[PDB]
Amino acid sequence: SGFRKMAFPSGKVEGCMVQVTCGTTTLNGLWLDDVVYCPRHVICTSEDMLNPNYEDLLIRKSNHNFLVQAGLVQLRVIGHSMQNCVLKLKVDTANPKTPKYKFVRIQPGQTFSVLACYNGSPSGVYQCAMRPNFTIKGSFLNGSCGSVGFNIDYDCVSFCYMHHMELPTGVHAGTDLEGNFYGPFVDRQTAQAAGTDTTITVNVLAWLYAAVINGDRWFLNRFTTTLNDFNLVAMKYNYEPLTQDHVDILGPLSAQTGIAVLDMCASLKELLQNGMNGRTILGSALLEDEFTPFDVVRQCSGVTFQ
Amino acid sequence: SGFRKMAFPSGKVEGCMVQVTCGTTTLNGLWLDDVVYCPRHVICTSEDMLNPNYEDLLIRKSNHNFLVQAGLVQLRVIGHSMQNCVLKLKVDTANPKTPKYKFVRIQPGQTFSVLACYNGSPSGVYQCAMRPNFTIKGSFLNGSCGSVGFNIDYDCVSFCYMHHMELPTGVHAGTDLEGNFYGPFVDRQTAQAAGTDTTITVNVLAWLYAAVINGDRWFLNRFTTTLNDFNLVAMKYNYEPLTQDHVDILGPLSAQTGIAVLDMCASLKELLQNGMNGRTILGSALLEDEFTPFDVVRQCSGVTFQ
Ligand SMILES: CC(C)(C)C(=O)[C@H](Oc1ccc(Cl)cc1)n1ccnc1
Ligand SMILES: CC(C)(C)C(=O)[C@H](Oc1ccc(Cl)cc1)n1ccnc1
Repeated sequence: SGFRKMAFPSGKVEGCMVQVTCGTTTLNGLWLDDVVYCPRHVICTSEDMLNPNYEDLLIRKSNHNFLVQAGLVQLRVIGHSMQNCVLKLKVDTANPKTPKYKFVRIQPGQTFSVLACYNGSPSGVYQCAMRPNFTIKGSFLNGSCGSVGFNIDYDCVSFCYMHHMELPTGVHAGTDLEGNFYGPFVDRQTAQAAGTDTTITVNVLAWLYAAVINGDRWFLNRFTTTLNDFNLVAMKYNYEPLTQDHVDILGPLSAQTGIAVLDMCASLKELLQNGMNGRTILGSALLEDEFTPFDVVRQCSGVTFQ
Repeated sequence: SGFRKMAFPSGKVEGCMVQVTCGTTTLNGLWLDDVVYCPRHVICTSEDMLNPNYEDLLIRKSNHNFLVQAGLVQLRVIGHSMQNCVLKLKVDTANPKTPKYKFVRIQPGQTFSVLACYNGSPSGVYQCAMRPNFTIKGSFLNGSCGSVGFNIDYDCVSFCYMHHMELPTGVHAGTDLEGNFYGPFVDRQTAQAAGTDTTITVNVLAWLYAAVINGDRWFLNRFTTTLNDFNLVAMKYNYEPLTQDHVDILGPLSAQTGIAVLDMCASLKELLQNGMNGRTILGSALLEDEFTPFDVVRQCSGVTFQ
């Protein structure tokens, strides 16, 4: 019993972290097979970041300008290229610790673990979600760029995020491993602001199921609702509209607990309209939205990984 | 910027997890050098757990009754002994992945990371604290016993917890790596209940400093207090008494922010008496107490680990 914000074990990703230095800038890279992936802004000065022309800046860089270090051992760079907002640095040695892996582009609402690193060295691991506004709420200091987010299924690491930017409001933006930003963000220091931080309704419902499984049931009520009635309340509270697809995804948790999805929606509706009245659910005083249905099933059943 | 509940990278501990089976019971063990540590209740049936005589049950077990498996490879058990509530299974092969390590017995209020495992395989990592009542609030299912808690300083893993028991109220009890339970708990299925779950005041204050560092400052007020006046309020709210030692430990965070410790105490006092008024601090609607002062400094400065 018990339900915690849980990250994937980080060891398979730790073995892939390197330090990348270009001129005066040091950040992290991800070493998989014979390629190191890192943010293209490694080539910028702080001055450059206001209005960088990456293609032009890159002309002045050769393979030997990209210093790649794995622990205390230097890697030899034999080629480099820009793909969208990442650089791919070809090295002469395949990472002997390369796990089975895939590159995935996730949808808003999906969760993942972040291995925060500095100077190629892991500092901590924590769980995030891709927000509906395409930011993430991370913990990233200067030097953390190039840290990655990932999910694991058994023995395969699916990398879904590389960290690039902090907005002036303290939230975070980044790319998939093909170098395409999530949402509308760019690797320039400009006036870009995040849109509404909508609550991920299907995840809140999953977490309410987790609460019931783990003994917290005070919020269950005598009511039901419909998708359309619930969504009229979801809209008022800046919740994502709940779809039939979301209902179907909650099916297994509905079956395990015997609580119909629309009944749980009615419990959530009452929580939104009435608040918590100073009570808690799974040690939280707000409605948690960074557990997916699959996260809840995984943690409540004990799924492990090679 | 940003502040997250962050666990240590788990790779060094992943390399130490094995599966231990004795008769019909399977749980996790920790393999360091040529010794595997695991809970002594591996030798019990579910029936035995009501009133086990461990010394007597152990008589019926030989080295070959302890099946130890590291991934898909079996380890040879050449000796075994009971030390308090753990078994030490001597194996004929030193773990080649043994990190630098220490065994530490932590104080209530100190935090640590847990690598939850099943069948010797890591499932997730999360952050915990030793509560003032000597429980921890974890996420542990059947088969998770033998999962460990730990801290890392650079390249050395300090193991501080091994999981043994779930109380009927859903909180968790366990031992240090010498096999001594934290608090008054025992490895028997009996009526043992946890005492008051007191809030770790020094950790709440550390987290309020983290909030200020990261931009959340609405709760700063015009007031100050004294230790004795604050503690009269701490007592009413089931907070641990704040000592001069705690004040001294907060010194660095006080210096970084320029907010005197007793001023932050006065802010906390107002939060306790008035509540949050529906506001949040670092994405929380309650006062978080599972970050230590050292955790806050570490995460706010970017300390990494070999
Ligand atoms: C943007 C998205 C995810 C909808 C997309 O178009 C996706 O392409 C990828 C992009 C980045 C990676 Cl890392 C992986 C796939 N896709 C291709 C074919 N069907 C879907
Ligand atoms: C119980 C405690 C922590 C106060 C204690 O007595 C401690 O002993 C240990 C016990 C378990 C481990 Cl894992 C490590 C040390 N100690 C010895 C000498 N001074 C302090």
